[PDB]
Amino acid sequence: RSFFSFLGEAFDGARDMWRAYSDMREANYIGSDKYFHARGNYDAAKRGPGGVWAAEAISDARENIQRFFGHGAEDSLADQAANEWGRSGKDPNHFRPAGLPEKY
Amino acid sequence: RSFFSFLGEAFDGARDMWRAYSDMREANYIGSDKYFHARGNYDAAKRGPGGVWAAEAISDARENIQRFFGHGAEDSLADQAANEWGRSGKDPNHFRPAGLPEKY
Amino acid sequence: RSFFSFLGEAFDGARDMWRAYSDMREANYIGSDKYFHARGNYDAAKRGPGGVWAAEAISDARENIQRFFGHGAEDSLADQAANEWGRSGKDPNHFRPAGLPEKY
Amino acid sequence: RSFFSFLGEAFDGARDMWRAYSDMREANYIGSDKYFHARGNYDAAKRGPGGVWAAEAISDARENIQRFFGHGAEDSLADQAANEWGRSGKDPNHFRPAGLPEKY
Amino acid sequence: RSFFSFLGEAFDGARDMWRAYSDMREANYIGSDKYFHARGNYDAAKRGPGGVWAAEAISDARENIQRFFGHGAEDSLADQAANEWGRSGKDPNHFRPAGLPEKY
Amino acid sequence: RSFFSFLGEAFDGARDMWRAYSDMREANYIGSDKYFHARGNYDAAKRGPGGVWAAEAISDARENIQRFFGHGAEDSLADQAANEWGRSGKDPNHFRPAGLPEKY
Repeated sequence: RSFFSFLGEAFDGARDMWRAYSDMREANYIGSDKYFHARGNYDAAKRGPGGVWAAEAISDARENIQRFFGHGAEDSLADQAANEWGRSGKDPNHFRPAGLPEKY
Repeated sequence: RSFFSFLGEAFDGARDMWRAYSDMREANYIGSDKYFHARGNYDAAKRGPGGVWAAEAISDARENIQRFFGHGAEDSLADQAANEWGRSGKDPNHFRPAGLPEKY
Repeated sequence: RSFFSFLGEAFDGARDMWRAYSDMREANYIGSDKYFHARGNYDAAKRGPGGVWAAEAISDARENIQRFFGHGAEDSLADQAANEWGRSGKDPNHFRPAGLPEKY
Repeated sequence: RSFFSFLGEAFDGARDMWRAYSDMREANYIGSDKYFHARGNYDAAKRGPGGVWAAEAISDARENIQRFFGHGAEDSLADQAANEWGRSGKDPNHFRPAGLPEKY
Repeated sequence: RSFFSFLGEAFDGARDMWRAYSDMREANYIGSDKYFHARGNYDAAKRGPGGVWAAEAISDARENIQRFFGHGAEDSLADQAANEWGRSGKDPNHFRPAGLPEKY
Repeated sequence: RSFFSFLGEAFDGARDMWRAYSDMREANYIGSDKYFHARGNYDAAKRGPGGVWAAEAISDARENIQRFFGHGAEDSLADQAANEWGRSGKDPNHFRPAGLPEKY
């Protein structure tokens, strides 16, 4: 039964990762990147082990795709630290920009 | 226009990775793991950059999921080397088991 | 980065279009067609350019499928005007039936 | 038009069935199985005929997959009765565990 | 590891079931229904246990959807026997119509 | 029953449209655009009415997405004529470049 739960946690983790980027686009707040990268990872990790796995799979692929197209080396490191913070169960609101609406 | 090719190459790379594991199940040949972990990576990489990205995203996730459930540390390293060989465009038949049918 | 945002806006636009028809079925209000056709298009357009594109792709296909099966010519024109109203950022509540619940 | 509505009801029924198991994992309440099996089926059936069809397709497949892996015969019968109760429009809260949060 | 094979066998079984109906539409041979309802079940079952499960899940849903729309009771029984024959690994060409092309 | 064939023809038409662009990337032949924009439309239309509908839905969306990103007005017209030729069941090899391999 644990395998089927792990997969459900993974798809749910995938949806929470998607929700973070969907919200990032909606907010349109400059310098919110770190907050949503931590939140999607935090939410996915909260689903369980499948969520942790899905968040890491999605974060690594995103980082690699941006790298290929022209995303700066130092800029990728900041994205990497924000993902790890959330995934480790630490508070995403740590990277929260001051004027971001309560919904996010 | 290079962005859509990249995505098409990625989905195609994803299908070639799927095809490798689908074939691995069909063959039912003991030792295969490596050859196939490397055929899928070779075929996906051949699609273009999107295929390389998709093969790596899929290989890393597979390795991590196997690790969580109970796959041995040394056993994962062999799977890792096999994936890299194929993805780098080197010949997969290098890891080919002697009694494997021509179709694979 | 704009291409990846355009695709996210498109999938989100696709979900908002789906949500409009899902809600239309739930409400079961006679003569609500115009309201939900405008709302799904309005919501999708609000996501951004990807949403505008997805709303138009979905609206054109829906109109063409109904035409093939037996939907009246004049009946299609009313569906067409309602989609355009919403997509152009104009208020969907313009086509709102008087006894429709607040949730919709 | 009824066929397209039946399919929309089915996908929506599929989502309500998924939502029940996603919620079951979130709650982590022991002996909640019956409640969520009835709720997902009740919610899906409420969508319409497509929802009834999708709930039954999903419930039968779930029951068969668990049977193959090692789920007890008597244990499957309890899962079967809970699915039927909900699908028939009877109150899921009938199987509600006393300390389960209001959201579920 | 038997869990992932089961899922891969299921998706592959799902594709073989799809392929049977896709081919049924292509052939446009009157009487086919049975042979094809049984070729798809045979191919899916050949994938392994996941394929058997997927063929049965797909066959039961198809039978139920056809029943709701207006498919005759006696007509459903013939479809039921044809599915079982294939799924049990028996030769599908048993129900083969005389003038059906070699590709099918 | 004509409704399910229509949907199956549509998904199959969608796959044939995908196959055309997947092949276009593989070939890497300069000028192809048209032949392929017309092979996919021909193959999809051959599936039946669902295929015709899916080819048109896909062709219109592709044309609109290309327009938004920076595709020239005159360049879009050539893509439009090529799609119509194929979809109308006329021979795609009409736009075939002289040095294109036999597989395509």
